Amino acid sequence: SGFRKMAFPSGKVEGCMVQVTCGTTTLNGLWLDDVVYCPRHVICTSEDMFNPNYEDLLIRKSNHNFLVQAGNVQLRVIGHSMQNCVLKLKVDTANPKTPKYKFVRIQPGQTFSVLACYNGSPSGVYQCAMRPNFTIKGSFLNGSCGSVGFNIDYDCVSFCYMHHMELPTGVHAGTDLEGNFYGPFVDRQTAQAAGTDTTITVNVLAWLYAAVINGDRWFLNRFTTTLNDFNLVAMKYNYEPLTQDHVDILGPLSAQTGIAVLDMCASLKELLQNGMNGRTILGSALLEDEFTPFDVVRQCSGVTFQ
Amino acid sequence: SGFRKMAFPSGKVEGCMVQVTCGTTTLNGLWLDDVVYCPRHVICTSEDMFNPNYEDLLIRKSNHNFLVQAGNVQLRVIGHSMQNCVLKLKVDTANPKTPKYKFVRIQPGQTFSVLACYNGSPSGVYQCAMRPNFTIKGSFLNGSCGSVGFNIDYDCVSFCYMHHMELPTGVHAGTDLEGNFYGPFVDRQTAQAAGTDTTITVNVLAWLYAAVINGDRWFLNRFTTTLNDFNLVAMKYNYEPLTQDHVDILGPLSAQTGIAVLDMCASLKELLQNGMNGRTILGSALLEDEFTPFDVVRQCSGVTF
Repeated sequence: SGFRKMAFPSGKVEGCMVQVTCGTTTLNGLWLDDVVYCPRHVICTSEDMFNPNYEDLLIRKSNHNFLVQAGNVQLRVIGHSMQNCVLKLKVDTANPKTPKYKFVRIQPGQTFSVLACYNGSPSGVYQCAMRPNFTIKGSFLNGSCGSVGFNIDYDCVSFCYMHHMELPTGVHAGTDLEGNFYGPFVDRQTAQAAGTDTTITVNVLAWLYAAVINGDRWFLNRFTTTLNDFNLVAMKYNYEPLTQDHVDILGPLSAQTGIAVLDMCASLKELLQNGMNGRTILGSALLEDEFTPFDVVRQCSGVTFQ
Repeated sequence: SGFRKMAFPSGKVEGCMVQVTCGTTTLNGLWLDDVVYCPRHVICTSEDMFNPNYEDLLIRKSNHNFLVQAGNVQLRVIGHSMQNCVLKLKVDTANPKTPKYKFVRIQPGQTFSVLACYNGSPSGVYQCAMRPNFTIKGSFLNGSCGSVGFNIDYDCVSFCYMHHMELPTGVHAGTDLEGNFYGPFVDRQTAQAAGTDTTITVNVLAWLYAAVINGDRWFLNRFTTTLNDFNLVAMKYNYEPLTQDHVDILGPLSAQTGIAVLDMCASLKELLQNGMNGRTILGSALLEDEFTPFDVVRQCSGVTF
């Protein structure tokens, strides 16, 4: 039994983390084949960041202005290029530890694992979720730029995030591996803020499904509700509106458990209206929204008696 | 900024996970050099898990039935012994991916990362804590036996746990890498009752220091209490007694935040008697006791490996 917020084994990503130094700035880079991917603001100074002209500043830089370090081995940059907000550095030797990979762009509400790195070396791994405001509630410090987010399916590592900056509220923003930011954010020292964040309602119900599988069931009631009568009650507590695809994606869990989707929503309303009465669901006094229904199936397993 | 329940990088441990198949029973092994560590009940069938005479069942076991596989390669076992509750198979090929390692036994209250494996393939990594009742609140399915726990210091992987069994309440019991079970448990799928689980007090205090660093300081009071009067309220709330050795460990955290160790104990006494009044500390309305003082310094400093 048991249920934990679980990350993927970070082995295949550690074999691709290098150290990129341009001038006085040092962040992390992703070494795949003979290319090193890193945030493009590595070429800027603290004064350039207030209004960077990335095309001009990259024109001035040369190949020998980029020190790529794979631990103690110097990596020779034989060409530099740019793609949106990601700098691509061609090197002489291909990474022998390159895994089967693919670049993907996730949707808000999904989950992935972050390998926090500093100076090219890993510090830890945790499980994140792309929030509806296209931010992540990560754990990053100075020098953590270049850290990547990923999901591992079978043997393929689906890279989906590259850290870039932290917002005034302490949350984090980044890009996909093709250089496109998640949200309305830019890599410029300008006034920026995360939008209003809504709770991922489809994830909260999958979390409540995992609790019934794991024995916790005090929140279950005998009453019911309708979708419209639920979609409006949740807006007072700032939850995402439950779409039909959200009710449908909670299907495999509904069959594994035997509690229809509309029945689980009713128990959620009582917990938002009258609180949890000080009790705990899976050891959490709050309602968790960073488990996708796929993560619940991947961990709780469970069978469906067709 | 930010603060997450963060697990160690599992790279140096994945390259050590192999598969061990004896009979129809298959679990995971730990390949270090030319020795494969795994729970000894790989010799047991699912029916012989009630009360097995392991030494007798091992006397009738053979090396050619001991299958060890790393990926596609099959490892040839040249010998086998038994240390307490752990099988030690001797294979021919030394593990080339062997990291600098060490075997340690941890105390109640310490943390470590668990690498859940199935059929020798790692599947997930998460941070866990050795509970005071010597159990762990882990996530294990059928086939997770042999999954190991570990910490990392410098380049040395400090192995400290090996999964063996699941208990009735859902908690899990295991041994160190020398075979000795943690707590009053045995490798027998019988009625084993985990004792009363108390709360790790020093880990909650360290978790409060991380809250002050990350902009959560409403619970900080001006009152002060003694170490004796602090344990008074703790015993009535099922918390471990805070010894002087705990105060000295919280020293570096006390210096960084300019808050006295006992001043934080006064902030904790109010949170125990009066709750938190619908407030959340670091995004949690419950006191988190699975963050050691080192774990707070490790995350808030960006310590790498």
